[PDB]
Amino acid sequence: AHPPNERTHLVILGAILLALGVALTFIFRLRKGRLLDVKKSGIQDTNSKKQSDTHLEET
Repeated sequence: AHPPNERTHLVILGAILLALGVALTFIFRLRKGRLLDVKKSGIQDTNSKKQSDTHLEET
């Protein structure tokens, strides 16, 4: 039976509590960058203009 066994509960809960933190921290660190500026693209993000920049005389 061994009545005095409350110290094992503290050591087992302690490691289990910290271990959870490592899993959350591990994903939290990698999580950064995935959303931090995904890539930012805008090929069709400019004004349209299918005309010559300048003309020689008229055209």
